[PDB]
Amino acid sequence: SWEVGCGAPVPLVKCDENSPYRTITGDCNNRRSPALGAANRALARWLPAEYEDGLALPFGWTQRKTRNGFRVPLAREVSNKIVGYLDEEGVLDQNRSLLFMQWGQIVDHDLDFAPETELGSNEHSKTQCEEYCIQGDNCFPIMFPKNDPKLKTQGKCMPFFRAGFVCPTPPYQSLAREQINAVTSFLDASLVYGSEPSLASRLRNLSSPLGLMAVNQEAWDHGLAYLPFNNKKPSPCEFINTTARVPCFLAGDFRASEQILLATAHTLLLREHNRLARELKKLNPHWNGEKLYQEARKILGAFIQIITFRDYLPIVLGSEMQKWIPPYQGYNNSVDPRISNVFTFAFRFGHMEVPSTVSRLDENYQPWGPEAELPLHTLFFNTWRIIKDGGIDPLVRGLLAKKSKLMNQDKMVTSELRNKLFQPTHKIHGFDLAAINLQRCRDHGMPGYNSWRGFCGLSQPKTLKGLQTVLKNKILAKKLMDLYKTPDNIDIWIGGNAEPMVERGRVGPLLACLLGRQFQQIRDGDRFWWENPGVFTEKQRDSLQKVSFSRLICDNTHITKVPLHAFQANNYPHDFVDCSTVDKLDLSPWASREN
Ligand code: HEM
Ligand SMILES: *[C@@H]1O[C@H](CO)[C@@H](O)[C@H](O)[C@H]1NC(C)=O
Ligand SMILES: [Ca+2]
Repeated sequence: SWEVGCGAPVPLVKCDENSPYRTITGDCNNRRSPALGAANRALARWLPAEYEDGLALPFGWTQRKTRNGFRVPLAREVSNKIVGYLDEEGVLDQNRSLLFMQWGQIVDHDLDFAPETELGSNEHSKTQCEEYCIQGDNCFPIMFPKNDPKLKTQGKCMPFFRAGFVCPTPPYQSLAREQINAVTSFLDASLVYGSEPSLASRLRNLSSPLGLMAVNQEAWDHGLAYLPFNNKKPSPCEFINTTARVPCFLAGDFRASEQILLATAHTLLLREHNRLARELKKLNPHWNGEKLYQEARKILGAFIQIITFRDYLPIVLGSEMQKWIPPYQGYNNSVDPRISNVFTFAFRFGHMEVPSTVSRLDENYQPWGPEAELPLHTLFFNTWRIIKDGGIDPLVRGLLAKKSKLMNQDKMVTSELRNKLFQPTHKIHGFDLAAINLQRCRDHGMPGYNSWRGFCGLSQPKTLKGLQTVLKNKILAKKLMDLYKTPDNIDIWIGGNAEPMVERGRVGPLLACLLGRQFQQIRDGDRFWWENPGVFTEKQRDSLQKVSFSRLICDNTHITKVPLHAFQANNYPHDFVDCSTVDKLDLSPWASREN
């Protein structure tokens, strides 16, 4: 028994139970427990942290200190030897649109962030990790292995800075290190509205009470809006093209301009807010700034939940779907809504669903222009290709008409992300998201692959032959064995993803367990789950049941041809239909039954 919460950042918790709306921070969702699921708290531990020194040192930190008697392979080496591949041909998912990937990142960003430590934004110390490759205090560089091509063109490591952790932050050493979650655990649309009341207000268009979200004043998208620019210099988005000089956007989530399609989806979501809001005033003139804001917010959340839970989850989890997430029975205030530390790694499967290129398509779903298809790496923190190069519409057409990468055991993560990732305050397009997941796994004190197979009630292979059988691959298992020398040491990110898919899923059984549990927990433990009676009306819930991503495009872009089932592989024109024939969101039940 160590205590009941460790809090020095528990920065004003006065509870109003009496609300028809969520807080911004997530506080006061569980009334019996007010801080459960709020942002700025520790990620839940489903299993105890496993650090090198028991407390907060990652496995791999001290050269001579092993895990279960072996050295841990270098993140980058696992990435070269197992994660890499060259041939992009035949890697596409024939049953998933590119929107299946992108929705995944939307939801992941609504659910969790564990951002790098904040005890250094303008010091030597920062560039000391990029420049000198010195394992330090929160600097934990990713070292290149003997044979690595990057040694020839980049230096000795990739810079990497340990995730933040709760309570102290300037010097710490007493209980087990627990990483923070800076977003709300609830599927709430916090990526559109922010998780802090500070940021939540800054994004609002206060200058008039129409419950509108603050839009971009310097540019437009033919009559349609953009997110406002974040004006913080220096700017990663300005850095990628000094001539076009377009900054990153300002969203309720800071990751929004990471890659162009993320920024597109975010863009659609704000347009829905405002659309929704305006349709409301054209119903209710009585309402003031808040009631319109909050009431569209509330609708934005439910749509997020319905799309994720009705359209998205069933094709991630497949046969395992109703096993982990059975039909809803209502809010269970005994359920734990917090995101587990492990989930923030399990949902990284999405990393293998990302293809090497992104296309703009025109009105006929043909190759927009002479640069239709762009390599993914040029789109990190790329906001200029939207504003100065077409709007979001051809990219959205892409999202429908194009396919996600299918995860593949001999072809795991495209080199766009594996060799050419762009990171802010780093000058080069040369990072490795895989190596970085793996460093991160260890950073976060993740129990290895068998602790999680155990936790999921699954077999624990102890030998190569064991692993071949589970992974159903003789080759991969062997390389995993050579690198790790016990399946107890396999990093959860790589072992869960190496597993073969379940029937009509896109993850293997261990991930479906980790994912399934977590999504069940975010539905059941949520007082404001759209389907929890008391949140909307019999009638309000009947309109909601009509919302489709297809519709969201229709009413928020100048696209007018869309498929029914946005998430599967859809080819023009045999799978498309007009905006016309697509059930819209009938907003009447939100008409004030008051004068
Ligand atoms: C090109 C598209 C994507 C890019 C560029 C990208 C990039 C990144 C980066 C830079 C990080 C932080 C890594 C670290 O420092 O630990 C990250 C983390 C993460 N990624 Fe992605 N990612 C992409 C797509 C996706 C998809 C499709 C999913 C899910 C389906 C996903 C899920 C996650 C999650 C859950 C985290 C951890 C978030 C946290 O809790 O801190 N990503 N990704
Ligand atoms: C908010 O909306 C009003 C009315 O549509 C508009 O005039 C104003 O420019 C908007 N403000 C911002 C900051 O987006
Ligand atoms: Ca959230």
